[PDB]
Amino acid sequence: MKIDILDKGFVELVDVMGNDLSAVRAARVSFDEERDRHLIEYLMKHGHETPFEHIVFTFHVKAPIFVARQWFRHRIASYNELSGRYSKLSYEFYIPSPERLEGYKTTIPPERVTEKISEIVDKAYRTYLELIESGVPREVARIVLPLNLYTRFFWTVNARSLMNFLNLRADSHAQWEIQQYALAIARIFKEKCPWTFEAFLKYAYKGDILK
Amino acid sequence: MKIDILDKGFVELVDVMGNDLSAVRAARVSFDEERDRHLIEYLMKHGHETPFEHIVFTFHVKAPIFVARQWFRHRIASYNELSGRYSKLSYEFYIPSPERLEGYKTTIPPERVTEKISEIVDKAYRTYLELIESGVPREVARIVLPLNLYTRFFWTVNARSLMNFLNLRADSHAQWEIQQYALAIARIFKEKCPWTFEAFLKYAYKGDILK
Amino acid sequence: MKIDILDKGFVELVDVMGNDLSAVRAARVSFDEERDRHLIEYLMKHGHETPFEHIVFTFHVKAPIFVARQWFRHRIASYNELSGRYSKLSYEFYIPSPERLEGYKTTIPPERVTEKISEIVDKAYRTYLELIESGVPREVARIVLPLNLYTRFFWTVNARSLMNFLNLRADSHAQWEIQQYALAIARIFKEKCPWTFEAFLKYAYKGDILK
Amino acid sequence: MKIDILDKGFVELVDVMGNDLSAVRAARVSFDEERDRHLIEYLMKHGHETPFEHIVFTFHVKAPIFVARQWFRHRIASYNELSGRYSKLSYEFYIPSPERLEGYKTTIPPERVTEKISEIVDKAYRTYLELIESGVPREVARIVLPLNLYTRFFWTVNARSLMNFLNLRADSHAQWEIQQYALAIARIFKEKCPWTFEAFLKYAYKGDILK
Ligand SMILES: Cc1cc2nc3c(=O)[nH]c(=O)nc-3n(C[C@H](O)[C@H](O)[C@H](O)COP(=O)(O)OP(=O)(O)OC[C@H]3O[C@@H](n4cnc5c(N)ncnc54)[C@H](O)[C@@H]3O)c2cc1C
Ligand SMILES: Cc1cc2nc3c(=O)[nH]c(=O)nc-3n(C[C@H](O)[C@H](O)[C@H](O)COP(=O)(O)OP(=O)(O)OC[C@H]3O[C@@H](n4cnc5c(N)ncnc54)[C@H](O)[C@@H]3O)c2cc1C
Ligand SMILES: Cc1cc2nc3c(=O)[nH]c(=O)nc-3n(C[C@H](O)[C@H](O)[C@H](O)COP(=O)(O)OP(=O)(O)OC[C@H]3O[C@@H](n4cnc5c(N)ncnc54)[C@H](O)[C@@H]3O)c2cc1C
Ligand SMILES: Cc1cc2nc3c(=O)[nH]c(=O)nc-3n(C[C@H](O)[C@H](O)[C@H](O)COP(=O)(O)OP(=O)(O)OC[C@H]3O[C@@H](n4cnc5c(N)ncnc54)[C@H](O)[C@@H]3O)c2cc1C
Ligand SMILES: O=c1ccn([C@H]2C[C@H](O)[C@@H](COP(=O)(O)O)O2)c(=O)[nH]1
Ligand SMILES: O=c1ccn([C@H]2C[C@H](O)[C@@H](COP(=O)(O)O)O2)c(=O)[nH]1
Ligand SMILES: O=c1ccn([C@H]2C[C@H](O)[C@@H](COP(=O)(O)O)O2)c(=O)[nH]1
Ligand SMILES: O=c1ccn([C@H]2C[C@H](O)[C@@H](COP(=O)(O)O)O2)c(=O)[nH]1
Ligand SMILES: [Cl-]
Ligand SMILES: [Cl-]
Ligand SMILES: [Cl-]
Ligand SMILES: [Cl-]
Repeated sequence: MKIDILDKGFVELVDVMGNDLSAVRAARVSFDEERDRHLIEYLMKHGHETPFEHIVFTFHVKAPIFVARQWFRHRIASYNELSGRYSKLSYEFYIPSPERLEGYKTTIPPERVTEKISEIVDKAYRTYLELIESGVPREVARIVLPLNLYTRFFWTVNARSLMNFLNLRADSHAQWEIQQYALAIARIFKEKCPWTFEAFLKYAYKGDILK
Repeated sequence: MKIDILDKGFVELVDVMGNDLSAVRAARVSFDEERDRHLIEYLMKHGHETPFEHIVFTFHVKAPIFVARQWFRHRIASYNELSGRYSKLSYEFYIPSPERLEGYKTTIPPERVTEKISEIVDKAYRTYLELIESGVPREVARIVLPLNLYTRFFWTVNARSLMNFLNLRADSHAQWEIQQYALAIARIFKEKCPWTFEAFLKYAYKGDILK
Repeated sequence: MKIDILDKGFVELVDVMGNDLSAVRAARVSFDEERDRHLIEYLMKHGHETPFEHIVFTFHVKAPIFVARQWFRHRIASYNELSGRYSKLSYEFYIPSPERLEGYKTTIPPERVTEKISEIVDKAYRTYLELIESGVPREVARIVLPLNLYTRFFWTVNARSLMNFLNLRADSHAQWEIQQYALAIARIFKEKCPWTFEAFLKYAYKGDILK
Repeated sequence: MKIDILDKGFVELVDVMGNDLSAVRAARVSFDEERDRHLIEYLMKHGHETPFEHIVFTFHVKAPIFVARQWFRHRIASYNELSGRYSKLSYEFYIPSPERLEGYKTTIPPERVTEKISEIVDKAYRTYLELIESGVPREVARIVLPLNLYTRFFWTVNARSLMNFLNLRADSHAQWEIQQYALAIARIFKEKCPWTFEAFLKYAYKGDILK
């Protein structure tokens, strides 16, 4: 499962351990489907969340740095990210669509906002490359690059921590850009753990986007 | 893979996510085997441990309470255990073999130590059952049961946290009983992640039992 | 602040870092009291919990093993506990009061339950000491001791993790014995962080005992 | 204690809980100085690290985003940071000194590298302000700002996690800029916990800068 996000981003599921029944078993310490689903709903409605820690996902995510900065605040998870110390960074930036400013009256046209953002990221990358090609170490040269630069990372997260992520990021209070990533994560979670996901939405989910 | 431990215990692998290449990919943020193995050795010799967090195991363990008490100190992991509040606990106790006291001069024969331990656990269980059958709540009745009572749990742990567990518990300083569990865990880890395990032993393992 | 719990237990505050204003500052990234209290209520009502991580407590707790087993499931915290490998364990056991069985019809008198529990713990300790004095290693001898043995530990926990503890343990679903410890912890928390505590009760606390 | 770092940064100690004796007590589960220091050295030389979790610091740090990105990878800690969604961000950027490129042959003079970096950050901030003043939401406008923008955060971290931070960041392999922050953190740690710090350097510290 891979899902395009923003202009150049994505979320892809790399691997998964377990399923709805992993939670039921772990909860039972196990050596019918009606009862297994009822147990899942029971755990979720009563706040017994530890059984869902036995379901684990790994994702590969391509996202702008400002999104990754928010995402990496989720400590109960594992990350490995592309390094600007160790590699030349690619010319790939998130440029908002003109629809991104719908709702806001602006004293310059939304298409001109879009062009101003493109212009400055182009000048910044041009400076970065000039510095690199003059022998400035990569780890110093990259400091001129803007926060809308794309980066990539692997994320390994269990279903309990993923539910926390969805409560906080699949929600109107989160920045729109990370909401879009959260909606993709939710779609994948629903596909792999349908009983857990539906019970989550019904009983435990705290946000206001997923339905 | 299931391995008998002590007189009545076991360790069984329930599920696993990933393999040696999960660490190599996560480390590379990947979209030959000589080079993949060399990278693993490189990460291990230099202390780059986060890539190993993307390999995850779930075990089902049957162990005495005093062993479980030590094991559950490992916080960077997930546990679900049989409850003495919620179920009648089974008459199953760890009785040391007479060889357990080899090295120690004792003023009573090692076989008589073994019998004294059996005798007291029998009296304790008899009291527990008397209390249960008189209508004492299970959660109170069980408090008379000794620390050598067997319990069971599911344990979900990533390879980095598992390496920490092995450093501390597959080692002469750990209590012999948990060492035996750690040796089983190591065998399973070696089988599922041979490059990681061998690199761990060569470069990072801090204990004094595994070879 | 020290508070007696059960027959022989206690909870004592050893140290604390910070206060209500630590959360306000951390939240503001700070270089009036009406507004500082309003901010605390705001964070709590909206689920902004990370600012409360900057308030930290250390407690010294004396509790029976079966209570400690439940308590030590709280992973987002730090523990150091008395060792039965490293010391001779003291003859101190939790003996329920006869009022502990109020609500339950029992086919033996509650005072006789109390005596049966005393009798078995006395026999168990007598066996433990016999084994110790015959040269059995402490770490083996102790396995005959029951779960109502008292132990002692230091617990270092931040206010966010403490609120989670109180949601789960200051609640009717938790075992009565640990509820009594949780009520003491809550009293200390209220004393040291009154604005945070009152805002917690009003907006975020999930249990059904604290008022 | 406050220490200037880089051109415009700082590290300041806001609060601390405990001292060397907190570790000794927690380790002993306590109800002379020669022996207390010997215990600290003992714990450190043998890898008994949990007692140091009972010493906790809070710092206020002003650092460029690229430094903060590395720092916030340390998950076993607590953070609260200034938000570009919620505030107008200040015109403050890290401009490397010309000495930062000592060792590297560059095909443009180090002073001209310094000017090129200043020039691009000035153009970027000018764009950011133009967008803000045209009614673009702050959370979108800020995406044009470079990684050398200064940010500020509160960091609450225990001494065990701080030792891990120092092993990794007070070391030649870490980026020079974060090394400078780590050296300041080490100075503060040494001042507040001299026995722990000296024992750390002697027995456990894995880096190659602190002496
Ligand atoms: C709309 C929005 C606005 C935000 N604005 C800001 C801001 O202005 N500044 C800012 O710095 N941050 C901000 N954040 C980030 C926020 O403070 C958290 O870092 C982020 O939401 C991750 O949440 P978490 O701690 O629950 O997740 P994780 O770190 O994954 O933790 C998961 C759970 O584990 C527990 N936990 C983990 N570590 C600890 C610990 N050390 N102590 C106690 N419990 C722990 C908690 O129960 C937590 O819910 C914002 C987040 C959102 C959604
Ligand atoms: C031989 C032996 C004797 C022992 N004797 C005693 C004893 O007498 N009393 C006693 O109480 N305990 C004792 N322990 C338990 C020991 O104190 C640890 O709780 C246990 O070894 C788990 O280790 P850990 O913290 O590394 O593992 P985990 O808790 O899984 O943590 C893994 C890693 O995460 C980090 N970590 C996790 N949480 C935190 C945190 N809050 N702060 C900082 N870093 C964190 C550390 O880097 C740690 O190594 C003993 C252990 C051994 C092996
Ligand atoms: C009434 C009651 C009955 C119980 N019955 C049982 C039982 O029968 N069997 C049993 O095994 N346990 C039982 N428990 C224990 C329970 O499963 C938890 O271990 C305990 O409540 C601690 O909760 P916690 O994980 O929220 O706390 P902590 O471990 O302190 O974690 C705090 C927060 O950090 C987050 N967190 C920490 N680590 C992880 C992680 N690895 N992944 C995801 N999120 C994490 C979560 O947001 C969590 O709320 C019972 C608890 C209660 C209160
Ligand atoms: C020179 C250098 C280069 C780096 N290059 C890269 C890079 O190119 N890409 C990149 O993504 N990162 C990079 N890092 C970051 C690195 O991968 C770590 O995220 C960072 O060093 C924090 O280390 P930590 O996990 O030990 O600390 P913390 O996250 O604070 O954890 C402390 C300890 O707790 C334990 N721990 C905490 N959480 C878990 C968990 N979920 N599972 C198992 N154990 C856990 C471990 O014992 C750990 O040592 C680099 C770091 C350094 C110093
Ligand atoms: O919605 C938000 C706002 C802030 N932050 C965290 C991420 C950064 O560490 C810091 C500042 O982020 P921005 O507000 O600048 O995105 O707070 C989030 O995680 N989510
Ligand atoms: O080798 C040991 C010794 C102690 N402990 C922890 C477990 C308990 O929380 C406490 C006391 O354990 P015993 O020494 O009684 O086993 O310290 C361990 O984890 N391993
Ligand atoms: O109310 C409970 C019930 C269980 N447990 C955890 C503690 C043990 O690890 C295991 C079994 O505990 P008992 O139900 O036997 O107390 O589950 C709790 O933390 N709280
Ligand atoms: O020395 C380093 C290199 C990388 N990273 C982490 C931080 C980011 O999440 C990611 C990329 O950082 P840079 O290499 O671009 O600084 O890896 C570090 O923590 N320290
Ligand atoms: Cl490119
Ligand atoms: Cl049986
Ligand atoms: Cl005594
Ligand atoms: Cl300004």
